[PDB]
Amino acid sequence: EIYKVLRPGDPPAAASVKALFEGLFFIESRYSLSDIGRMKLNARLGSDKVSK
DNA sequence: TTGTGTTATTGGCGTTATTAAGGTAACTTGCTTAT
Repeated sequence: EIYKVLRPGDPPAAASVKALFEGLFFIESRYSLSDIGRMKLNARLGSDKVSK
């Protein structure tokens, strides 16, 4: 369903969207917070139990 | 004023440098481009 939103009128596949999503937020060379987003989120939530 | 000397051009010629056309047979198979 997400893959429809991102690419409308694009017939989905089996082993394609599995790359799309996990590359949308979960690729170290595609998305980052660079020591600041991490700290400003941790302190905002307290959860040191996530690696800063 | 009429003779003998240029000339300026102007279609023909060739010459060739430049442009266009075509052909290889080891196997090769679906981005998305990012306030």
